[PDB]
Amino acid sequence: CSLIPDYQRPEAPVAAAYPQGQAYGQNTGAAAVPAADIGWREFFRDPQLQQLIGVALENNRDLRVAALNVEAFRAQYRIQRADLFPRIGVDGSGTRQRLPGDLSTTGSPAISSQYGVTLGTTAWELDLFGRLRSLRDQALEQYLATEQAQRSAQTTLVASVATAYLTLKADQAQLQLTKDTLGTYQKSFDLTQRSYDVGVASALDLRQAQTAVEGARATLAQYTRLVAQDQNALVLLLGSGIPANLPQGLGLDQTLLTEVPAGLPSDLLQRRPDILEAEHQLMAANASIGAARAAFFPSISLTANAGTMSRQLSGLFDAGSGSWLFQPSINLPIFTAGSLRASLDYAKIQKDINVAQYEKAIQTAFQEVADGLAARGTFTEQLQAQRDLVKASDEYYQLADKRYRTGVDNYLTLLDAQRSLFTAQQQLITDRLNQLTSEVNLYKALGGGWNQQTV
Amino acid sequence: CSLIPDYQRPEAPVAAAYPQGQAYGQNTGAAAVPAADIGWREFFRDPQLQQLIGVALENNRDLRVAALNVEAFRAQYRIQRADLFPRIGVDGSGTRQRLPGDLSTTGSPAISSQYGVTLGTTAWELDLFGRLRSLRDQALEQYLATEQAQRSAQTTLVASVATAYLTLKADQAQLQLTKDTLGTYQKSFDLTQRSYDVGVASALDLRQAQTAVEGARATLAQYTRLVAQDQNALVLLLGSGIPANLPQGLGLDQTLLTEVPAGLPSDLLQRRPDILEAEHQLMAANASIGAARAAFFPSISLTANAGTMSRQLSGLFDAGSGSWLFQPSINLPIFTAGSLRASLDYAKIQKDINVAQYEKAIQTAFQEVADGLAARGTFTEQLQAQRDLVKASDEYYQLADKRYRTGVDNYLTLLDAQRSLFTAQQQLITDRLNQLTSEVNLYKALGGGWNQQTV
Amino acid sequence: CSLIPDYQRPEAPVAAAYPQGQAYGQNTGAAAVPAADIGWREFFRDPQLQQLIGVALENNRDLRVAALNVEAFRAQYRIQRADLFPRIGVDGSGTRQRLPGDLSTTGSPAISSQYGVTLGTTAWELDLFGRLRSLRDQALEQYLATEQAQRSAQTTLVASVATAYLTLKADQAQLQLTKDTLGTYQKSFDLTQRSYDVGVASALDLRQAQTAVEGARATLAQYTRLVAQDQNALVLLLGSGIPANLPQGLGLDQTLLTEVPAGLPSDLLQRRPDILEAEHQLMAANASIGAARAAFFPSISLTANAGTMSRQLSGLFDAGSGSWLFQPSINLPIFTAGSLRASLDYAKIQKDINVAQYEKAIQTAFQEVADGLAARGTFTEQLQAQRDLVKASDEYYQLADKRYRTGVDNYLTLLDAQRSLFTAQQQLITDRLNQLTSEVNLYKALGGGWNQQTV
Repeated sequence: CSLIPDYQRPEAPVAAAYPQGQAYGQNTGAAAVPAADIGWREFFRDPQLQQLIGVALENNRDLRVAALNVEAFRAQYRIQRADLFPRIGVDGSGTRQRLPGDLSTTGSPAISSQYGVTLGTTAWELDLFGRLRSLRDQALEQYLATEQAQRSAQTTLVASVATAYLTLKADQAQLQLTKDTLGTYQKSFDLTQRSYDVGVASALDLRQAQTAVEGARATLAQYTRLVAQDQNALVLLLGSGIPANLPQGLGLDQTLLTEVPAGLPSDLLQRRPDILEAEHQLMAANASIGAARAAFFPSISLTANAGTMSRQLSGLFDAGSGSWLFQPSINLPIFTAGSLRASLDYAKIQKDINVAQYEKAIQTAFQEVADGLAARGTFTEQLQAQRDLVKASDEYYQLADKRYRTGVDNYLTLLDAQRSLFTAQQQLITDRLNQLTSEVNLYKALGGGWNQQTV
Repeated sequence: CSLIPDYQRPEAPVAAAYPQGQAYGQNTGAAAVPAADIGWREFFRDPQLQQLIGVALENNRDLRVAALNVEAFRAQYRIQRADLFPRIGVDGSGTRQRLPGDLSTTGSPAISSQYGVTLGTTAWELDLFGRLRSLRDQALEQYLATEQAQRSAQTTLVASVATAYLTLKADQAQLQLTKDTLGTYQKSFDLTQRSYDVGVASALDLRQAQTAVEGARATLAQYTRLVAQDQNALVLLLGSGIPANLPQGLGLDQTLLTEVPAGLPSDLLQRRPDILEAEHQLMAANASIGAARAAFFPSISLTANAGTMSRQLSGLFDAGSGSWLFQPSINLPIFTAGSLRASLDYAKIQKDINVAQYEKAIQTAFQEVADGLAARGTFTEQLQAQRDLVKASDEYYQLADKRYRTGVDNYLTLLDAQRSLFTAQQQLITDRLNQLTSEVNLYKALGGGWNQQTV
Repeated sequence: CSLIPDYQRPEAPVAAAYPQGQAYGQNTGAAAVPAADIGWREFFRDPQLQQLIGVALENNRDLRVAALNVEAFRAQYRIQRADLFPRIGVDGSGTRQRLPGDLSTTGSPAISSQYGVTLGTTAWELDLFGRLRSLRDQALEQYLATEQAQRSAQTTLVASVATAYLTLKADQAQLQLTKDTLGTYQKSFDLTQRSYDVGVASALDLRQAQTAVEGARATLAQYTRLVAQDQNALVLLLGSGIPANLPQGLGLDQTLLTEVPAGLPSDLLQRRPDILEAEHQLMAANASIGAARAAFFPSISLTANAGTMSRQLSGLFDAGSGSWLFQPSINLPIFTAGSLRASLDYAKIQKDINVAQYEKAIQTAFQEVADGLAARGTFTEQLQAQRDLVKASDEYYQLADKRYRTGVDNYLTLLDAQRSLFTAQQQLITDRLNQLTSEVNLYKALGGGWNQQTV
């Protein structure tokens, strides 16, 4: 008979819907195609990024640690299930003891020798009241939790390598713009050096033009540092090196990522891997309270073995020398000092700390999906205002170019308009990077990318 | 007899007082009332913040994990001291053993059937040389360590909810100031648009106005994202949601928190939770070294049982047959080839490990008090300076408004004055936030967020 | 007869050499002297750092926790080694079994009595199959992992105290520069106050100069608290206080850190501490696989002791009551419930988990040293441009001073020049602190400071 108590899923401390406000959008209350049913291959529309996901799925090491830990706790489940069945094993035995004058059968102090080679089982208990079955349920549900933690490790891997490639892709263009700013500053210094060599400009404007080009060289070396360190932070996450068969990836000024419907706060509890990892931890916990409840009842321990036993070693086997042994045994405690009740209360509040950690996990998941929704609501006008800034500075630069080309104003104010346009382009790229980074983090927060394609 | 070592605390590696230089004002010497017994109701003078902390102490989840691990180690202590008392309980033994005729005293190979229920104890050990009571002392003192760890979890949770609420308030004030700057740039852009339509301002000034207003719209969208970010962080630190029954909270410029005395560096040794849990873990190691010392000495064991063992299938409770077994056992390990000596060495250097972790914890506590005392010593001479900057820019705007309403300068210079005044007020509130979060961290470092009221 | 499989270390997932491009430097061949054998007293060329880092290694406490954990696992190795040898001891006894009348040999209920002390071993198992030797190898190789985990802790402590001392010097230098800018701003303010009383300047330029002065006072205070905060970080990281007999340390203008040959990625597999730590964890699991495989085979347990037995305690010291006992009780399993194969492939995939840990640790080490190589190849051409900026601004200030002394521009343009020069010097101090912390992290990533001088 079993003794595991029943289970109801606890009411999460999440509210009814996602939070509303000036930052957020409007909720679509449908769950037709959720996020975890959308694979990463349809979500990411950059093919070299897709093969970087495909090579980081196979040549990583943290995902390998997780995918080996799931079969490690599968083996732990196999040994905790194997404790249920008996231990049929051949065990030899013998004795050569002297007995004194009072313990011997003869009366004179002499020795006696008895040897035994049998087959059977020692120190095994019959599971009649559900204890090792409860340990088996605890190990099974630890195995299920470890599988879901492997899924969580793959989601937090694919989000990290996606945002690492997005940071590297943005910083390539950052270096490309910083080289053009260095070119504009260098040509401004060349014009001020020509104006100093003839006599129009003094040395003060020459120094003030020189300090700007050394500032441009300093920040150029800074962005080369940051590009190289982000290449190293990417080649850590891939495990293997960057491949040489890269297809032509898309530009950063396009739609790299598709939109995902957020859904309801009750859509997390069925498909988010970390919170139902915590739910299977709670499953192991109430299997453990089912184990601790079975410590009160008696445990039928049966130690049976059948073989041969003889005094003489000259005869290995004989028809008479064959023997068996049965030995039934029951044991229930009567009056302890409370160690059974202390273990029962210990397992009960292990279940209680695991339900506390479960609802803490759903609170953290709801917090990260909530500020992911806030970023989805705000970047769609932040980046649009930044594009209007870019169009305004681009019209300013082309208007300054078409008033330079006639001949009204000199080339130095044209370089000033050009470096202002380049600063605006750098701000546009470092804001599009934050939009794509938080969208990848929202995709990880909803249900993550586990499967390859949709279902 | 018990043989745990006679204990004295290690001396605290600190200075005799807090450091004094240009940054630190002056230490206060002996505190009359210490920093620990100032509850969070007579310390946080904001009533809305007091209700927020009152929700966070009853709805957040890490506090529940710690405040149920305290009963987990209650149950661990109870089972560890219940191991000492005898485990009396009925058991029914038995042999159904075929026994060969050469082993038989009768002569023919026959069986023997002796089985019967019997009440008593199996392998009960007495700690008369003091190992089990030392393990009891170890379990009790690491239970007290987990008690102090629960107090540390509470006094970190109060500080975290306070810092989240203060960052949320400062971000709402920054949202209001940047919304005012966006309003002033729209009030500049429509004037520049009319000056472009009538023909005075060229299109370059119009593109500069578009540059300014789209930069301010991007900054407004960034801050209205970040308000929702830290609001969801406050939702996580509460556990529950924000209640709708709140009073009117205090502002930033008003006195939000009260004064707390620092004291000696010898108050952290008594009234700080992590130092006390390191101390009680050192206590538990000082009991484990006593267990390893008592492992040398003899450990006697008494096992006895009373019942019936009549040799019949149908005869169990028959008058005139009562089993009365009473077997003691002594033991003394003479030669162990360096196992028990290695166990005593291991327990002694575990005690040394806990001494090292105790002094590491007290130095981390000393440093996180000392940097907060440095911030309280010199942030006044920054806040007064930034307040004088805000006052100087305010009277600068008042003189620019006098020049405008007289009629000397146009409206755009008044908008530049409002730009400078809004930048000054934004710098003032982002410094007041740093002050308040640093002295909240100072109050957490002195260890006073535990109790509800004062003493 | 041991069953541990013979090992060869896994091939490195790193590439053939360090990566090269435009940011990286062109690497040399192999190392004449390796990076871990570079003189630790010869690497840091400051007097003060070299005298303070001995106090750092002698009085910091995570290093002491590691250097006591190495003795802890030495004692655990001695326990696991002494478990192989027998454990002989006085196995005392004594039985008083009031047996019923049907089981006693006389036919009447009587008292059965045995007594006596007995010297010898009990339940000791012969380790001729490689089980306890494999557990001894597991303990020995975890000891050898922790012995260089202590070296890794010493490495990161040396790197952390070097970065803390360098950021202390950099914050004191930029504190001095901020104090000089506060002096120049105060001179600008009282010149504008002198030019305000007689009526040359209105009450707008005076307010602008006043806002500049209070901005300087706020900046001076927020650098004073930063100096007092990282000095407290350094006095945490030393453990003891800063000593008073400090020799004069040479500043950031001269050289501080010698050149270190990086070498090859094959050189990193023999001298970096945590790589060999993961290799010894791998070998510990590769001994645990032999420990799991050695349970298929028949274990050879033995029980042997020799004592004197009698009916009463008066017949203990009796010539003719001596006896012995000799029980070779072997055992061998023939039917398990898959537990043996589960333990076998469980230890096999634990070996594969530690393989994945090892070739993840090499990837993290290669990422750290590749970041160091990028910084070493780029900070030279960053700071050459930055010192050209400082030289250009300095001779700009010299031209402005030789413009001022003849009396054609004000003192306020001289203060503009001093503003430019001091901002240039402050940016130079920050970039050189970046170079020094990146090169200290390179020295931590290659081989660390463990050898006290050049080996």
